[PDB]
Amino acid sequence: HDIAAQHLADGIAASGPAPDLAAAAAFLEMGDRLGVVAHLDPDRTLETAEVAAALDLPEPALVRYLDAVESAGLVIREGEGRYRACPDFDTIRHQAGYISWTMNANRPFIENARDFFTDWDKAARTHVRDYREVAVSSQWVGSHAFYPTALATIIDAAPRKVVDLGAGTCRLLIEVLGAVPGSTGVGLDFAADACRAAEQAVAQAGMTDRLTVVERTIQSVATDPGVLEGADVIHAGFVFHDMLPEEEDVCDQVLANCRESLAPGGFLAITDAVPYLRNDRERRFSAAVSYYHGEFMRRRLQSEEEWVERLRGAGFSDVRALTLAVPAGRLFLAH
Amino acid sequence: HDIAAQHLADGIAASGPAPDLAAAAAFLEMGDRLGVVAHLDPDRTLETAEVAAALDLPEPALVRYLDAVESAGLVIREGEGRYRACPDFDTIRHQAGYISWTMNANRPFIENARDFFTDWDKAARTHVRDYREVAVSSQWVGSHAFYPTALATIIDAAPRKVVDLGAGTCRLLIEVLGAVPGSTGVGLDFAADACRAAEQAVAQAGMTDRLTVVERTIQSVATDPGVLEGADVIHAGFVFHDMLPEEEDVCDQVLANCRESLAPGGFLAITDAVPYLRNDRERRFSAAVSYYHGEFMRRRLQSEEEWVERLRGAGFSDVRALTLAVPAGRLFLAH
Ligand SMILES: Nc1ncnc2c1ncn2[C@@H]1O[C@H](CSCC[C@H](N)C(=O)O)[C@@H](O)[C@H]1O
Ligand SMILES: Nc1ncnc2c1ncn2[C@@H]1O[C@H](CSCC[C@H](N)C(=O)O)[C@@H](O)[C@H]1O
Ligand SMILES: O=C(O)C(=O)CCc1ccccc1
Ligand SMILES: O=C(O)C(=O)CCc1ccccc1
Ligand SMILES: [Zn+2]
Ligand SMILES: [Zn+2]
Repeated sequence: HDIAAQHLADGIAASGPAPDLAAAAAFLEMGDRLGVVAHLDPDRTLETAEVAAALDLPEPALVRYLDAVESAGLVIREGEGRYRACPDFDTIRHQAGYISWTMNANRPFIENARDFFTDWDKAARTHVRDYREVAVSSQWVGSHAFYPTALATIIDAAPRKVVDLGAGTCRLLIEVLGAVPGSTGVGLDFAADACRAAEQAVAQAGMTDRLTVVERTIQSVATDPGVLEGADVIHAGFVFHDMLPEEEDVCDQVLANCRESLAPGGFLAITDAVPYLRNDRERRFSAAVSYYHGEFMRRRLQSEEEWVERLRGAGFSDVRALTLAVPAGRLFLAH
Repeated sequence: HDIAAQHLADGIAASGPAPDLAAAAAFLEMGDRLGVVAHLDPDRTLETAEVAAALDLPEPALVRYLDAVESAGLVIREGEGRYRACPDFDTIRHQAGYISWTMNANRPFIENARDFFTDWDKAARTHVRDYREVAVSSQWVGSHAFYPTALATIIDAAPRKVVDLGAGTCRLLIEVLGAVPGSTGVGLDFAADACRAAEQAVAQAGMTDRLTVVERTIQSVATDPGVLEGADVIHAGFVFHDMLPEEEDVCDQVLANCRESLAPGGFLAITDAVPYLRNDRERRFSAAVSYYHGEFMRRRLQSEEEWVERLRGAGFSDVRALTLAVPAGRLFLAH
């Protein structure tokens, strides 16, 4: 009875916040694949009758899920068939983003590393990531750890036209357009799955007519820059690396094109990841992002120095790097 | 520059320990599937030359993985081709256990919930869990959150024979046998994949000749109790529920058989999960364990009361329940 109590206290300390985070991540990924999570908000209610119908789910099954999440403490039952997210839901979801990204989006790397180590080319085409999961997990991380700084920079200098390259689910644009009343946005992304997710999200935010989703590669922009011109700000979050080190020249043409297409006041903003940081706070997640990129995707992440170097030798001036909350995340501003 | 710093501090607080945990879980699951993690220990070294050969991996690929984990802060490079785990590695691995269990072992439930909601029978046979992942993730959680109390109870009363039903990777037995010099163990488990993992682990701990792994169902024990008799302690961790509510009678025969086969001093110890706790600490992970069991596996988790009730109406006396560190985990001792 003594040592049971001691084993209890010691175990609770060892486990720390991991039980809570493991449970939230699983409930939220499952609910997001169902389409339920888009209906969860601490300030709005989810009416099961309508949502079950909208999502084409048996209402009873939705109720059993929601009751499970209610037991977990992630939602509150407001009345019969009405639920709302717990007050700290957005932070819970943000943290789940990291877990979803490493454990869900990048699962093919985790499961099939042996293949990647022995025959990379065969592995790379056999074990492919689900870009809907890449884009969503990225959005959950972004909400609190990389969107806010870029949002605030974009909001000042009050743009009329914003282009986001490799936009994923288009959350940053939805946010920009929400904050500056007379703005248009174009979100560009190579993945059908991301684009479908985005169009849905954009519609859900009532901006379908203000914010266009165009399914194209960023490479496209080098030869067909007929999407940039008019833009006060061009943004690119975690995409530029997708053409390094293999398409260096294309990258430099996209950069040259960006410089041109800009209104005379505006800027390019690049959110991207720098490789293998050593500082205590950033190092562990930095290493995961770097290893997935380096080893599995064979994309080159550049250092701060290299990025600054490149934006200059692309004809941008006043280029600086800002530290983001997401480990090894950096914001580059090039005017 | 002001608001970048403010967005930084706010983002770091929002993210909390999630970046670190997400990265550790992914590195460790990946490394455990490779067979590397069994070689990681804060007190021993991993010699890449031998391990790469033992694991049938290109040594250079192992080195690149280990260097990534070193950058992450999870291993320390001792010299060329020598590495050891960071000092707090066991706690890191324990926490990764929770993430692995919810996000890896139970992945088929996360990805295919829609199917489970619409046609359960078809879903249950189409989307099946990898029991090697179930057993390993369970072991990582157990290390600090459910093995210690059962270990300490077993170690007292110094047994000669211990049987563990649904033993997974047999860590509890390996630990019991390690602490009481003249003990034999039998670990029983229905999953080939778990048994293979176990035999390997048992061999790695030099107990192959002391600890037998028998691939059988727990149901087996109802009709063929020729595995129990002689036992000072019978243990069963997170298996009993696998015959409820459908094989109630079989469960009661296994229980009756257990009562008989015991030496006159010994006891049955059951580690198992109670459903949907409400207390703040346990509720969130409790709900995940309960929802996976209830909804996806259709196994009945019993409350403390029900379990105590059952162990009595099986002819055990002096039955009590102890709180474990793993949320909604309970240890039942029946003599
Ligand atoms: N060559 C390419 N051209 C355009 N988009 C690309 C690309 N390679 C990858 N992408 C997209 O880039 C995104 C990377 S992650 C999502 C990033 C998003 N801007 C955000 O910050 O939340 C994915 O949506 C992926 O589909
Ligand atoms: N009907 C059954 N008979 C025997 N073992 C079973 C079973 N159903 C599931 N199992 C096994 O029970 C285990 C549940 S999880 C692992 C539990 C292990 N005792 C531990 O505490 O770490 C798995 O190894 C699974 O393969
Ligand atoms: O997945 C990719 O391809 C990326 O570029 C990852 C983008 C990212 C970076 C940090 C946290 C979450 C998401
Ligand atoms: O996966 C199963 O079937 C189980 O019974 C899970 C056993 C378990 C319980 C709590 C944490 C980790 C593992
Ligand atoms: Zn990337
Ligand atoms: Zn179970």
